[PDB]
Formats: sequence, C-alpha cells, structure tokens
Amino acid sequence: QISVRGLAGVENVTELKKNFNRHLHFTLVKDRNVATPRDYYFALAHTVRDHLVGRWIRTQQHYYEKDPKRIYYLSLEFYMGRTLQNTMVNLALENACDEATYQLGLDMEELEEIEEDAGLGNGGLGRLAACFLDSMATLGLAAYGYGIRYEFGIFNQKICGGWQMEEADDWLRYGNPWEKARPEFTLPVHFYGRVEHTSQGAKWVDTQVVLAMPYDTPVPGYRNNVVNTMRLWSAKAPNDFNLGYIQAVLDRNLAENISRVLYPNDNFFEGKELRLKQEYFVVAATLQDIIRRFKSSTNFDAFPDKVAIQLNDTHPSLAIPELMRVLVDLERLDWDKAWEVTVKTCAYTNHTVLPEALERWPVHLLETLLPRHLQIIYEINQRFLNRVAAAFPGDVDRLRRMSLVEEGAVKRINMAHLCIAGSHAVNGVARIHSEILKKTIFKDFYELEPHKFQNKTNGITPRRWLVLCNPGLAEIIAERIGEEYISDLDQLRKLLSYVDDEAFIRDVAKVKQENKLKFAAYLEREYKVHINPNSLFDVQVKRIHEYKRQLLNCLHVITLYNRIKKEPNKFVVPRTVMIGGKAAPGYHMAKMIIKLITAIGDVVNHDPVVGDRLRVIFLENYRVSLAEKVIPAADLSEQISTAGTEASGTGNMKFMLNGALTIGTMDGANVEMAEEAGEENFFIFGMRVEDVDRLDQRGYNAQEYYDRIPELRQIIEQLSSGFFSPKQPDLFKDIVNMLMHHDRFKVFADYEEYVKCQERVSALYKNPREWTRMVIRNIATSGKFSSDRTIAQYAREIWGVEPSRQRLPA
Amino acid sequence: QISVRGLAGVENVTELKKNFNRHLHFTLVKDRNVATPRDYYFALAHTVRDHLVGRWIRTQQHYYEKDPKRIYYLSLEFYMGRTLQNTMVNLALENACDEATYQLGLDMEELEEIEEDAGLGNGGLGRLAACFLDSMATLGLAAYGYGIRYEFGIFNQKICGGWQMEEADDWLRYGNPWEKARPEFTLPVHFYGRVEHTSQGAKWVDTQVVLAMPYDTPVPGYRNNVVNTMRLWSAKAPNDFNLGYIQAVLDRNLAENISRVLYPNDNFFEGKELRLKQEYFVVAATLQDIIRRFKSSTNFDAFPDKVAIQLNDTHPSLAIPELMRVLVDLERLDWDKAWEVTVKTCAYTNHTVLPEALERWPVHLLETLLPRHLQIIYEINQRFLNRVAAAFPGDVDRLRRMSLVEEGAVKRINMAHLCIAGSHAVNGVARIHSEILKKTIFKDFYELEPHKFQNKTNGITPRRWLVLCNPGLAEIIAERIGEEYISDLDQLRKLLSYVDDEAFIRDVAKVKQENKLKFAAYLEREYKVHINPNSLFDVQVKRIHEYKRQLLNCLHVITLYNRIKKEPNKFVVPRTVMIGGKAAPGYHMAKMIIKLITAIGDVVNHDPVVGDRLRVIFLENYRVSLAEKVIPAADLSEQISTAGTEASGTGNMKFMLNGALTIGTMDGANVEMAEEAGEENFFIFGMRVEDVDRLDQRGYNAQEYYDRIPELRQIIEQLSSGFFSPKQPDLFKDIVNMLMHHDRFKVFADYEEYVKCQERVSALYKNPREWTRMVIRNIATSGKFSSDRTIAQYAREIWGVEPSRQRLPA
Ligand SMILES: CCCCCC#Cc1cn([C@@H]2O[C@H](CO)[C@@H](O)[C@H](O)[C@H]2O)c(=O)[nH]c1=O
Ligand SMILES: CCCCCC#Cc1cn([C@@H]2O[C@H](CO)[C@@H](O)[C@H](O)[C@H]2O)c(=O)[nH]c1=O
Repeated sequence: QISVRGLAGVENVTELKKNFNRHLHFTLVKDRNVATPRDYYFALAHTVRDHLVGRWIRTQQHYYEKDPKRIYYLSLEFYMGRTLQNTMVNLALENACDEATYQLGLDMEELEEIEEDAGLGNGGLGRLAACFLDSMATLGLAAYGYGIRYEFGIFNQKICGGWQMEEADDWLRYGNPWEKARPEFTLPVHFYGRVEHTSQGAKWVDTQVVLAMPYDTPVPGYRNNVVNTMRLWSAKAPNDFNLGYIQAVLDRNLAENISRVLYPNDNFFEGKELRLKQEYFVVAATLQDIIRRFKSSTNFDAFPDKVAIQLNDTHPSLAIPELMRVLVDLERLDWDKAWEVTVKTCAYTNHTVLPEALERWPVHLLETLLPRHLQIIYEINQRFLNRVAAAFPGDVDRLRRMSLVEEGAVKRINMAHLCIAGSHAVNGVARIHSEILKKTIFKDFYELEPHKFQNKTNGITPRRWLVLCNPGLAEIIAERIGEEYISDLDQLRKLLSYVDDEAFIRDVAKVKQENKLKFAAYLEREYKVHINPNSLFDVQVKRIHEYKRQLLNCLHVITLYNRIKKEPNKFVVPRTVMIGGKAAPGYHMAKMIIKLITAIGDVVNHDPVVGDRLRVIFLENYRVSLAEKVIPAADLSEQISTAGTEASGTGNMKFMLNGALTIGTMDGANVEMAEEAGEENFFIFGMRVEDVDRLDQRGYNAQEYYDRIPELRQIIEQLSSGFFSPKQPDLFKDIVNMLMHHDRFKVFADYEEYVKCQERVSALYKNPREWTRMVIRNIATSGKFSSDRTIAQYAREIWGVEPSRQRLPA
Repeated sequence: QISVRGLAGVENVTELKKNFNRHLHFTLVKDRNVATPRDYYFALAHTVRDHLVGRWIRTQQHYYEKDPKRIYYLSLEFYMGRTLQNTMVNLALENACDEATYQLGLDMEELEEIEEDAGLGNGGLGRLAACFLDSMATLGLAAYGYGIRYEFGIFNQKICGGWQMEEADDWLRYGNPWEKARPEFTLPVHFYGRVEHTSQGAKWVDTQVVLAMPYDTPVPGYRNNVVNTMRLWSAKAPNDFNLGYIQAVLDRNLAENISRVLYPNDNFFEGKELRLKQEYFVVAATLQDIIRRFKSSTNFDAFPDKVAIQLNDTHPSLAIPELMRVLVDLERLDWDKAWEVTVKTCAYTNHTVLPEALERWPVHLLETLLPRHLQIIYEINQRFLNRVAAAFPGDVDRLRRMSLVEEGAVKRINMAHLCIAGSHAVNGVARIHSEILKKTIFKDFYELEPHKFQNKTNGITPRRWLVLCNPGLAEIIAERIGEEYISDLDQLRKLLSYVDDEAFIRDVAKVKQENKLKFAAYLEREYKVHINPNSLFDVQVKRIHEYKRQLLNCLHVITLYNRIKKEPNKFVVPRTVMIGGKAAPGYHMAKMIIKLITAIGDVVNHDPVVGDRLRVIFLENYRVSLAEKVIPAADLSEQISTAGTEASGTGNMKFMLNGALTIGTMDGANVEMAEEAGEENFFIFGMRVEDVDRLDQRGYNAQEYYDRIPELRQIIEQLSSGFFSPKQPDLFKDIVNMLMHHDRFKVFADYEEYVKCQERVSALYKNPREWTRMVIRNIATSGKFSSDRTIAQYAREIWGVEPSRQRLPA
C-alpha cells in the first residue's frame, strides 16, 4: 500500500502464504474451519519469527568470530509492548505480510490487536530500556539486555465507579511465540547461609539454592540484519528442594515466587524482601553468564576491555559487590585489582532526584539474605571514606554525608552511593537533571571525582514511535526527503524548507485529522464513549503522580467548565481533554486523583449547556500499545511537572515526533526540546527551577494564592462542598487538604500562568494554518531525541565502542 | 534393519532428514555446532509429531461427520512412559527414522534415552489406563482419555545408604513436544459456596472459581491412521482472583496447586482435601466437555446412546452426582429421568478388595467443599435404600451394610457403594477377583442387581510390551507366522507347532540371551554393578507392598544364601535376583522392606564364598521405561501375592509375553495365565483362596511355622540378631515383629512350598532346551492377555459399540 512499509514481491508473498498455512496446520494443529482470530495471529507470528532465526544465529556466530567488546544492559524493567509489527517493520516485511494475509482473506490489523503487551515495566524507565535495545541493535552494538521474566507484568487497570481496580496481567496465558526457553543454561543463585573464614579467605556456606532458567527473545535491528538477544531469567526450584512429601513439592512455589510478579511502584521505595531477592537473582545469574561468556574467548586485566555493564538505576547495584565477590572469593584476585576491574566495568544511570524514590536497604535485611555482600559493602565503604578523608582532611560532616552506610534508628545502605563509588561513569538523563545532580544530591561526590559525572539526554526509537504507530506521517515525510531519516533522525531538519509549502501544510494537517478520526472511533467501539473529532485533543498520558501534576490539569479543566457556565453563549475552542495513567496500588493520593478525574467527567460530560464544547475522558489501562494509538492522535501534549522534579521524561518526545504541540514547564528534557525548536514554537509557563528554590526559602503558603485568585477560590469551594461528589460531599477533603496545607509540588503557584498559557494555545488553534506550521517546526527539530543519538553517546563516551551502521549479510 | 520396524524408502528417509534440519534450525534455533543430544532428540520428536497432526485432524473431523457413540475414560492416572518410539512404531516410521538419523550421523537409540517418562501414574492402575488408550485407538473406537496434567508425576527414587529418598519428577523442565495447550477451551470449576433453595429448585452460590485449561496429547492407533485424544486438565486461577496486591498475585498458587502433584499412595487411602479437589476438578471440567460435545450434534434421552463414561476405580465417582447436578439443577430434568440417564451412561471398574484401599470420604469434607453434591448423594442414598427395603423387607442389617452413608465416630460416604448404585455395570479385573467381589464385599449389591456384575480380565498392549521393548523376539515370531499378530495376538497360538523346531528353539533362546547381555551392560554403564549374564534372572518388579510379599522373596534369597554357606562346594544354578519398586512415601513398612533388600545385597554380594553364584540387586527408580528394559531380559517372573489380594496384576502378563516363566500363587490373572498355558507350564505354589479362609478361621499363628521349620528359624534369628545390620543390630525388629505377630499376609504359611517350588525352577533351568520349550508354550498362549481383547469386551458388553479394524485414509 504505502512505500515505507517495504516491497510486496511475488516470491515473498507466495512464500509467506505457504508458511502461514504450514504453521496453522503443523504448529497450531488447526484447519481453516475451526481457526479463530487468535490462531491466525499465531500463525502470522510464527511465520514472521521464522525470518528472524537465521539472522539471530548468524549475529551470535559473528560476535564469536569477531569477539568485540560486549554491552550488558541490566534492568529490572523492560517495557516491550507488542513485538509482531515491530518485527515486520525492522525486517521490511510489512507490505508483504499485509498482502499475504489479505489474499488469505484476513485483515492483518485485526490480527495485530490480538497480541498481548509485554508489560514488563512501569513507565519511562522500563520503556527507556526497550527503546535502548532497539537502538543498540540498529547500531550494530554487541549488546544484551538482561532482566527477569515476570510471570505477571504491570496490572491491567479497570475503572469501577471511577475507582482504579487492579487485575493480574496474565500475559503468558496463550503462550509467547517470541521467546526461546534455554533450560540448558540454567544457573544456581544462592541466598541466606553465613560467612566462614579460612586460611584461604572467606567462604559463603549453608545457602539456599534457587535456579535461574534463561529465556531468549530476539531484538532485531532496523534493516541491518543484526538480531541481538534479551535474556530474561526465570526462578525455578531445585529437585532435591525441601527434599510431608506433598508439602515439600507444593513449597517449590516459595522459590519460584522470585520471578512471579513485577513490583508496580514508581513513586516510593519499599524495603520488601521479595524485591531484594529479585534484585539479587538477576544480578547473580547475569554475572555468571557474563563471566562464562568472557572465559570462552585466569587474566582479568582484559575483563574491562571485553565487558561493559550498564546499571539501569540502582536496582541492579548489587552487581558491584557481586562482581567483587566472584573476583575476590572465587577467582582469588586481591582486593585492589578486583576493585579496578569493577569500577572500570560498571556505570550507573540515575533516573530521579526525589528522596522517597531512592533505594536505602535496611542492614538487617542484607545481613540475613546476603551476608557476604554486606561484608564487601562495609569494606568498600571504609576504603572509600579513606579516599575522602585524604582529599578533604578535617571535614567530618562530609564523611557522614558520603558514607554508603546511613546511621539512624535502623541502619540503611544507600545504594546510589554504592553505584557512584563503584562505577567509572554516572549519568543523568537530561541536561538540567544532570546539573541538579552535580549541584545538589551528588555534589559531595562530584567534588571528589568530577570526571565521573556526565549527561546523556534520553531519546525514543523512531521505528516504534513514528514508522510503526504513525505510518501516514512517516509516508509524507518520506515523499519529500526520502527514507534515510528513519535511522538518522537529524535529517528531519530538512523539513524546515517545507514550512511555507502549502501542499505539505495540508498533508501534515490531513494526517493529524485522520489519526484523530481513527482514535475517535477506537473510543466508541472498545469503550462506548462519544467524542467530537474537530475539538482540540488535549492529552496527558503517563503514570499518576503528585509531581506530574495531573491535579494542575484538573484545575484547568474545572476552570474552563466554570467560565463556560458563566457565559454560555460565548465562543470557546472546543476541547477533548484526555488524561490517562496507572497509579501504584498503595499510593492512596494517586488513586484519589483518578477518582477526581472521573468525577469531573460525570459533571462536565453530562451538562447540556456545555454541549460538545468540553469533554473529559479518563483513558483506561494506559500502556505501550494504547500509547501507540493516542500519541499520533494528539494536538496538545501536557508536560507540566513542577520544575526540577521530572528527570527527563520521554512521552514528551513521542508527542513532538508525532505533530502535537507541547504545553509544559522548563523541566527535564522539555528544556532541550524548546531549545531545539525555539521557545516561540513552544508553550512554556511557570516557575523555572530557581523560582522554586526562592519559594522554598520564603516558605510555600498556599492560602496566599487562594486569597488572591477568585477563579481558584471557587474551584476549591466546589471541591470542598460536594459539587463533584453529591452523594459523598466530603469525598475530596484529602486533596483539598493537601493542596491547602502540604503540597510539596506547588500546584497553586503555577495555576495562574498555566491558565493564561492555555488561553494562548486556544488562540493559535483557531488559526489552523499557523498551528500546523508550528507543528512542522517541532517535528522538524525533533531529531536530537532519537534513542540512536543517545546510544551512540553512551557507546563513545562511556562504553568505549564505535557504532556501526553497516549491514550484516542476509 | 529388521522387518517389523517398517520400510526405509528413499522418499521418506530424504524427507525425514530435511524436516529434522528444519526443526533443528527454526524450532530449536540451533546449528550443528552447538546442538546437544537433547536438541537432537527434540528435532527428531518434532519431526515425528509432524506425521501425527494430519491424521489427528482427520480423525477428529471423521468423528464429527459420523457422530458415533463416544467413550470417555476417566482416570486420575495415566502412566504413559515415553512417546517417541511408540509413535514411530504405530506409524511405521521406525526403520525410516533410524536410517535418516544414522545418515545425519546420529544414533537414534541414544536419542530415545533422552526422553522423560510421563509418570502420571503409580502402577498397574495408571498403566492399565495407558494400554487401554492404545487399544482403543487401535480398534477405532471414538474414545477420549480424560485426566489431570500433573506438574510433578511419581517421584524419582534415589537410594542413599539403602534407604529410598524421594525427589520431585520435574518432567516438564525442558518442554513436552507431544502436548497441545488449548487455552481456548478453558472451563470454570466451582468449590465451597452454599446451597440456596428457590421456587425454581436449588442453586449453588458464593463459590470459588478455579479454571481448568485442557492440554491435548495424540494417541495413535496401530497402523490404522486413527489418532485419538488424551485431554488433561491444568488448574489456573482467574484474573480477578483475590482481586496487598503482591500477595493477591502470589496467592494464585493456592488454586493452581490442584494439578501440581500426583498422590503417590497405592496402598492406603488418605482423606486429604487436596486429593478431593483433584477428584472434583477432573470430573467437573470433563462433564462440561462431554455435555458441550453432545449438544453440537434439550433432549437428554439420546444422551446414553451418544455417551459412555468409564470410571477407573472410584477416584472419579463424583461424575455421578455431578451428572445429576447438571441434569437436575441446570437443565431442569426431573430426578427420575436424570437418574435413568446417569445409570445408563456410567460404569465402574473396581481394582482391589483391600479394605484400607477403599475411598470413604468424611462428610464434613464434602459438606464444606461440595455442599450440593452432598445433598444429591443423600437423596441418592434414600431412594436406593427404598429399593432395598422393598426387595428385602425386614432386613435392617442389609440396610446398614448397603447404605452409601457409613454411620460411626465420623460419618463417611462409601464411594464404591455410590458407583455401584449409579452405574449399569460393575466389573472386576480378573475372573477370580470378580467372583470374590460377588461372594464377599459386594455380595449384598449382587443379590439386589445380579445383572450389573461382570468380569473383564485385564490385558496389556503388545505394541509397547512386545514390538517396542523386544524387537528381536517380535522379528523371529514374524519370520514364522507373519505380522498380523501384532493386532490379533491370538495368532500367537500358531507358535505351538514350532515347539519341537530346533531352529526356533535356538532363536528364542538366542534372543533371551541377547536381552540379558544388553541389560547386564545397562547395569554397569548407568549404575556400576557387576552381574553374570549366564545366571538365571529372577525378577520381582512392581510397587513395594506387604500384600505383594517381596518379603517372601527376601526369605528365599536368604535361604539360598544359607544353604550355600552350609555346603560351599556343592553345585547350585547361579541366580541374579533383582527386586525393584517404589514405596509410597508414608508407608513405613514398605520403606523398611527396601532397606532389608539392600542389606541382604551388602552381605550376599560381598561374600567370596558365594562367588558369582548369587547376586541380589535392588533396581533403582523402577518405572515404565525401566520395565521396557528389564522385562525382556527376565527368565523367572515372581508373582507371589497371597491368594486373594492381587486383583489381577499386569506385570505378570508382560513377562509371559516376553519369554520368562512364572513362579506364582493362584491369585488374580495368574489363574487364567496357567489355565491358558496348562498348569504343567507354570510354577504354581502355595495356598489357594480357600486355604487362606480356612486359616483365618482357625487363626493364623506364625510361631507354629517358626517352631517346625529350622531353615526359617535360622533366618528370623539372623534378622533379630543383627547379621544383616552389624552397626544397628536391632534395625529390623519391626519386620521380625510383624512377621511373628501380625502378618495379615501369611508370609510364613507359604514359605515351605515356595522354596520347594523354587528348587523345581532351578532343576528345569539346568536343561536349557526344555526350559525354552516351556517358554514357547507360555508365549504361544499369551494371546488372551492383549488389551485388544479386553477393550473389545468392554466395547461389546458395557459400552454398546463395535470395534472396527479398518484403516482410515492417509
Ligand atoms: C536509588 C534507586 C531508586 C530509583 C527509584 C525510581 C524511579 C523511576 C524513574 N522513572 C523515570 O525514568 C525515565 C527514563 O529515564 C525519565 O524520563 C523520567 O523523568 C523518570 O521519572 C520511572 O519511570 N520510574 C521510576 O521508578
Ligand atoms: C474405592 C476406591 C479406592 C481404590 C484404591 C486402589 C487402588 C489400586 C489398584 N491397583 C492395581 O490395578 C491393576 C489394574 O487393574 C491390577 O492389575 C492390580 O491387581 C491392582 O492392585 C494399583 O496399581 N494401584 C491402586 O491404587
């Protein structure tokens, strides 16, 4: 059909068809009269997977012959989403399969919709991981993602009476044709026990053994025939485990619970033992795989020239004392040498500065669960603190601040401090977040070792986040400037010479209008809800968090509503405000925010005076595959976190790429986005980071805003009095109370300037042609935000390897 | 190589080879340089499974077009063993695959050894089930096996210091290429709740839901292109299950524990709740499958003309009140009509008369777990007892004996009584066991309904139990009389005209000697143990049980040993005595017996005076695949249960088929075996059933035998004094105590005649040529004992359907 989707040749189409039929019959054991859409999706999936394997084998073979330096990306999260379309796209099979399946009388799109998301992640962190593996493959890096194969991913969100209900995401119910179980590289992981000292060093003994079985899933590069591996571990009990008899067998579940469910907090940190076991599990099994792969090439000097380990936040920070444990206790290197190898291997990416988000493990936990690692960590601390004393003699306060060990009611190990100490590079995820790191929470560590601190502004993959979810926009871009930009997204700049081209202007706007028409229909079919597709589409999608200030959005919505009820016969640009996201299950406030949003919907959406001028939709079960649908359909992107809190953000990037304009604060990557497009082409409002500080020193008194803004006073009055909850008039007193007395995020301080800026958005939207020209300026400058750029920067400046864009043979 | 293994044509061989290579690459994602034997076994397995599926689909299609009456075989046990070779054999692919794999430079036999047993059974009962499914397919019956897909089967038995250790049989570790998950026919099963009465009848409510997911495994008939289905259910939790959040997800294991492990008792009955849930699970999910399949053909009159349900013992007896529940409560038939349908559908096979083996469920259990079924059972009882009163007025004792409900400290439901009441046929499993049923435990029920009681002597499948495990013997048979006998085993009779044929005599003996030479080697390679292959091979293999009187064997062994130490320079026919079997984990005595056997081994096997004249081996991990090896290699078969206790036995049949002579008592099928071969061709000793009764009425006093047999007194003295346990001299006091004061099985009563008869075995063995001629008479008369005969008898006399030997098209 459209050109970026590859060739539908007569060979390939005829061949796809017979392989589809072979799978349907031999693999699925069905015939065309009993097959359901789910069987059809499978046959297609097995058929496409057939095109990977040849390439997959040759890629692993290549890395053996060539023995390049290897990148190991350790993450507890890999938010993959669906695999089928991505695979076709990267393999140039999209038009072929589409043709083949059409001729068999099937609609491919209907089949794509049957695939479960692999929701092995909560949000931006696990999805960074996913974009990174795609980019690593595309750039021919010899990279492996390592994580955990959770039996249940992020929960599916149902709304009942406007409250979030969580249900189990049983994504493996029907099988996963993408993975390959490799029970033959099963590895032991040890827990508990005790440390014994001998003539010949420490020995960790009387431990419980849990086996780690790996599953491999192919990661295909973009049209370069590189296929890398994501290896996820699964917990299995040993056969002599516990081994009255029945219970012994039934208790095998106790071990395998390790990889059973993904922790769904991204706000808070809970010191729960299961979580720590998960972190150790992945790190222990991964290091033996890394070490084994290295030995098949006594001398660990070369280890750092052959291995790079990137730590996605501090979740796999135990890699550091685990690498010492192996080197010192099992391979018998002296401390000082093993330490040099360790620091030179490991690097650390921090994803937040929120204090409640940082891992601080109780010592009593590490002591029972991992007693030798505790010894190592203490020995690490001591030697570290002697470096500090030597560099800053007399400074005893610096000593207590920098310690890996927090003194207090319960002793804690600060896992960030460990990562900084044991890594040669530490990075933030956007320029401003990186400066904040050096100026505030890691300032002490920066003065000791300024050379460790870097920046690597996040990016997203334009294969998933443009070609895949937005084929129409990819096409019109390709018509003008070619296809090269799909893996060199800087070329999008060439679009700046089309900014006064009437034919492009109509085409950009035409595509936006289609994506809206299509999403508007998805809203009716799957969820019986009625939207005007000529309205502006105002979307905030991301996890629910106080810092992300969905509440601020709510306040705007309520204000537009109140202005409309005040002058009903005045013209306002209509809007459909969509807000969607999951709340972590114990985060009471977050859950109240979801409730408020639906409450506003019940009032606003059924007011006959409002008409179709304002609609408020909460988007159920936001996740990767819903993001691929709503992002191409959006006009306004809401990125409105209090300055200084959102480390980078990546949703913001997906929207810029797809023709939405951004309303946001100068926070995280928003800053570089505006810098790249010009501030004129951006809707910036609110305090900068400096303003927030000034406010913290005076003290933030919310009353002041309430006393001076009548429009705001009215909203609080409505919330307090029961306007939005006529059955429970006091339903929202917690929010009204938080807003008024302990808002760490200064919702009221930004309200005035946020509303004024929202008025400027409506004004520009009334002039279609200038709206679109601004869109063009955004899309045209979104190049920097490709995860290809990001990965090339890690590669060159942290891992010490060259990206290569060259094909491998077919 | 040999003719019964089919054609190795040039088409098939070349085609096997490329499919093997396709699977190795596409399915297993390996290449010839990294492949391990396990990968090779898989590729072969997937290649052979490819030849089933076409046939499998056409068989299920046929049954739809033709709509014949359907047999549902309900069992908690299916002891399948390995599937690969059986599949090749039934499909005529053995010589082809052997050729193909040879040309790829592989040894097929080495590959066959890598396959796990599906040990979804304990012993004869679950293996009857397996032989029956093979025979049902071979006879073109539209039959389905239904059971449970246990995650762990019968435990693997290790010996440590001569004690049994149990470890978990994790038979699914590496995948099972034979099954097909069919998540789309998932079915709800309900538990707990309570019964509510309405205007419109009872309603079972507030129940917990457990889902049953079916797995299908192909059951290929012998060279007729019929492939039937074994459907095994797997327990899965629902997604809103329990649905702080973490525990909710972790507690999903509580539901799925249902299908987690197979109960390994075959002696005793434990009223454990998990077991009852297993029995209900299988019965509830199976009945909806049966009912659904029936509706796709309001009127249940035809139900019994379209459905037959065979109950393998009382384990799935809840099928009966479950069928009433559905008919009465969900489809709204009146009692009397639903009852007629039920009795006409169901039949019951009893497998034992041992009182501790019978299921008697506590009422408090059924009341909490299945409260409506309890109501039904009471209503069944009442109506049943009114039939009894009417037929035997005044007989109040008969009323208490016949009741489904046992009065007592805790009320129990007698599940046998339920099966008899709710079934149109009840059968024993050998002629003598069937008479015992009618004369003793079911006598009351027989006088009420003599027409319900039948016999169906057990059988075994000659495909697995001859062609497969003994290709050499199958060949020489085929040389003389053709191949037709493989599915018409009566033709083995034609061998009686070769009894004086010198060339056959040498060939029969030649094969026996090979199987011995080969097993003798298997003993060294896998278990470092040293046997003389010219000795007589004396084997007792079967579960360890007091009734099966392994102890009696021990006493003989010890006696041969003591006679040898008394006259060391006298000639005795050498023997290798092998005894093997698992003990149920809580059966303390059984476990002591294993211990004794190894103790005898430690003394006997290291006496230099004994030489290689006597060896005593305990065979570790006896199971289906070890049976396929040791049975062809045996000379003497030990079937020595106290008369009246072994309902039928089937090991006895496997040995007759494979050229061993039998030493045994007149118990179970032994009786019909001797009747078929002539008593002269059999080594019969000991009490008949009548003798046992006479002894029970006088009282069995073991002292008497001890006082009159010096050879016996000496053995007891040795056991008591520590001769076999020099470190723990009192190790065996429990056995010596049981033997002397409470042996329900009269080991001493049979000892004298058992030894005399063992002397007659040794005498005949010294004359090779007459030994073999007797073997010929056994093998030649083993026809009756084919499970094809058995199934044809169920078919004609219980199920009301005709066996058909006709091919279906290819
Ligand atoms: C000391 C160890 C404790 C770590 C606690 C944490 C954290 C997280 C950060 N981010 C986002 O990660 C994204 C990817 O970098 C960012 O764009 C976004 O700004 C982040 O909030 C998440 O999405 N989830 C998180 O849990
Ligand atoms: C009231 C319900 C309770 C049932 C309890 C039971 C039983 C069993 C019978 N048999 C054998 O089943 C075999 C197959 O019929 C026989 O040949 C052999 O003689 C039997 O002992 C077994 O092998 N295992 C058993 O558990």
